[PDB]
Amino acid sequence: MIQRTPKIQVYSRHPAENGKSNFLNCYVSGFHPSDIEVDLLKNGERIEKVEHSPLSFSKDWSFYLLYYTEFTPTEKDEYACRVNHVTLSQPKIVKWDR
Repeated sequence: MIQRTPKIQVYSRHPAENGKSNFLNCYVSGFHPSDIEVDLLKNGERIEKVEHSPLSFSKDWSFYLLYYTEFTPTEKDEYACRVNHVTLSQPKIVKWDR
């Protein structure tokens, strides 16, 4: 039996340009077990309406998740990924570093 804490990377698909449409990713990698919750936050509020399913796979004992949503960066909007997992004593919030 193992427990492995996820690595969490938050990044835009392309170089961010204020007012230009883009995608914000959340790659959550190398975790075990597979049960997990991953949300995108905008100004501290949970993004609810995501069109695309996440891409999920295991290799083979680690799990991987790519969660992405369309967005248009602005100067004033702050984004963060929030992850909860058994390996975390409280939810982990990782800010998008633009």
